[PDB]
Amino acid sequence: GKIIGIDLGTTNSCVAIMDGTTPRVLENAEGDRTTPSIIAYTQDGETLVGQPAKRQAVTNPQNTLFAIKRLIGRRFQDEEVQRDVSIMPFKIIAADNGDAWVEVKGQKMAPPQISAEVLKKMKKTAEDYLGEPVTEAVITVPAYFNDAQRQATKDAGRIAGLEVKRIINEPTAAALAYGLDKGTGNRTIAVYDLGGGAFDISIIEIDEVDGEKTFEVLATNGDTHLGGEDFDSRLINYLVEEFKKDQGIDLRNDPLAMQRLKEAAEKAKIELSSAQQTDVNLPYITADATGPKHMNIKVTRAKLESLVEDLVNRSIEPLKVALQDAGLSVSDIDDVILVGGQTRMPMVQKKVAEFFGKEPRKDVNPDEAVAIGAAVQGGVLTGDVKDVLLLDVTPLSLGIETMGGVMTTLIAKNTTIPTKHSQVFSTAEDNQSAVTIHVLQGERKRAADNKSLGQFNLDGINPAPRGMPQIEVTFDIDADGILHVSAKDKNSGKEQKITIKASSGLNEDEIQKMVRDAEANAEADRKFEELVQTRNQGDHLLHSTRKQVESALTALETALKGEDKAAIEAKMQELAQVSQKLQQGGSAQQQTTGSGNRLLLTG
Ligand SMILES: Nc1ncnc2c1ncn2[C@@H]1O[C@H](COP(=O)(O)OP(=O)(O)OP(=O)(O)O)[C@@H](O)[C@H]1O
Ligand SMILES: [Mg+2]
Repeated sequence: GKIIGIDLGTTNSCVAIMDGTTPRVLENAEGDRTTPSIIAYTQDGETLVGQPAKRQAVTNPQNTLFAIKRLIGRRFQDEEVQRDVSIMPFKIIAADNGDAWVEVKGQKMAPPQISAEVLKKMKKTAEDYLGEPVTEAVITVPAYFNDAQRQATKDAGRIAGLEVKRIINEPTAAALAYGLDKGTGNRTIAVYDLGGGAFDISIIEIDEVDGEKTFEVLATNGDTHLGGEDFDSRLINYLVEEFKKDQGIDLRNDPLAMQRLKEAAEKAKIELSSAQQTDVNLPYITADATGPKHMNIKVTRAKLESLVEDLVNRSIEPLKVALQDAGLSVSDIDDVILVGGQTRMPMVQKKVAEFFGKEPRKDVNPDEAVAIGAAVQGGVLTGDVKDVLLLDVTPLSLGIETMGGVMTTLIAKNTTIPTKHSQVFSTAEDNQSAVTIHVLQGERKRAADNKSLGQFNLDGINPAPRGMPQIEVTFDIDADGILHVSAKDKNSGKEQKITIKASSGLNEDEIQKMVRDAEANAEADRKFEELVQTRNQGDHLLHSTRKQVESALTALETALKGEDKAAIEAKMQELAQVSQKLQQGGSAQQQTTGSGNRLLLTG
C-alpha cells in the first residue's frame, strides 16, 4: 500500500499523499483539508474526533481532550506538565510509572492512545479516497522533541494500526514540500514555523547536482513556549482586566466563563488578522448576587497588536542565533517560508519580512506544507519520488583524537540517526589539568589523515596521575543531522560543549575518496595502531621514572619514533636495567603494577 504523510499538530492535523508525481492534501469526511487535533468522549458513549469534537468542547469540558501533544512522551512531574495540570479542564493524572496520562469517565488513558484517535481518522480519510487499505505512514514531529516524545508519537501510530516507516522533523517536512517543483538553482531557505503549540526555526540548504536534490540543515532552533496559545492568553488577560475594570468581576474564578472566554478570544484573534476591529460578545458570561452579567468588548487590531507585539519581537532574536550557528548573514538567505496558522497574522508577516528584507514566499501554504512534505518522504520510501535525497545515516565514522595521534570512533559509519554515544577517557600525563577534545571525521587510524571538524578545551581537572581522572565525551547527532560534542569531568561535574556545522563537513566527492583510500591502506593502518599501542605503553614508563627520580633515556626518545615494536620493546629492557642495578591527603599510591583499559587524551 501507500505510505501517507501526517502532520500531527498541537491544534490541527493534515493528511497528504503522493498522486504519482504531485502531492494531494485530502479532505476529511466533513470536507475539510485539516482536522482539529481534538478527541471527545460523549455522555452517551460515542467517540467524536475532529470538528465534531471541537464544536462540543465547551459543553463537555471534562471529557474533551485537546493539545495532547503537550503531554505525549512527558513525565507527570515535569514542571511543564504540572503548570499544564492546573489550567487544562480535563483530568491529568500520573500513570503508575510516572508518565503523564489523562482520565476520562474513570478510564485512565495514555497520551498515545488519545493521539491515535486523530491518526485513526487520518488513516480512514486516506482509505476512503484510495479505496484500499493503508498501513504505512510518515509522521512529523517538532524539531525540539526528545527521544521519548519521538517514541510516543510512533507508539500512537502503532495503536492506530499504522506502521510508522519514518519520523521526520516538521521544518524538514516543510522544506520537502517546497523543494519538489522548485525554481531551479541552489537556494538557502529559512523555515519560520509558528503553530498553536510552539515556534521552530530552521536554516535549510537545498542543493541540485545532476538532477538529484539533496536537503541539508545548517542550523535549527526556536522557543518551545511561544505559540498561538500564547497569543490567545494575552487577549484573554486583556478581556479579564477590561471586565474587572468595567463591571468589578474577576472571571478567573468562573471555570464555565473562562472556557467560553478562551474560545471567544481565539476566534477574535483570528478575525483580527483579516479585519481592523472586532467585538467579543458573551451574554451570561457570569453571574453574582445581583443577577446575570454580560460581556461586550471592542478589540481593535492596533490594541491586539499592542498586547502581543512583545511575543513577536522576542521571536526575532532566535533567528539571529540560527544565523550565527549557520555562519550566514540574512543576505545569504534567498527564500523565507512561513509555516503555521499563527503566521497569517499580518504583524507576524511584516515583522519577519522586515528582518530578512524580502517578502515570504506566497506559494507555500502554512497549514499544509508540513503534511505534504511528509507525503513526499513517503513517496521516496516507495520509490515513487526520485529527485530527493535525505541522508538518514552518518556518511562517515565520527570520533576523537586520543593519545598517540589515533582516531577513536564514537559513532560508526552508516549508523541510523538520530543517535547518541558516549565513552569515558582519561588524561595522558601526570598532573594534567585539561584535555583537548579533538573531533575527527574519517576512516583512517592516523588522526592526521582524517578531517578536523573542530576542537575545544575542558579545564579544571585535579592534579592526579595519568589514567586516574574520568572525562566523559558524548557525541549526539540529532534527527536533523547536526552533531553536538560535549565533554564532562565526571568527578567535578564541569562541562564544556560545541556544535559542529555542516560546512565543517566533507563532500560526496571527498566521502567516496575517504572510503576508497582506507580499504587500500587497511593493513598499513592496522600496523600504525599496533606500533602506537606499544609506543604509548612505553612512553607510559619513562614519564613514570623521570618524575620518579625527582641512562639510555635519550636513546629511547630515538627508538620510540623508529617505527618498530621490538625496537621500543628493547629500549624498554635497556632502561629496565639502568634502573634495576642503580600517602597523604591527596591522590593514592601505586603499590602494584595494574593499570586500566580506559583510553587516554592529550591536552
Ligand atoms: N487566520 C489566522 N490568523 C491568525 N492566527 C491563526 C489563524 N488561523 C489559525 N491561527 C492560530 O494558529 C494556531 C494553529 O496553528 P497550526 O494549526 O499550524 O498549529 P499546529 O501545527 O497544530 O501546532 P504545532 O505546530 O505546534 O503542532 C491556533 O492556535 C490559532 O489560534
Ligand atoms: Mg504545526
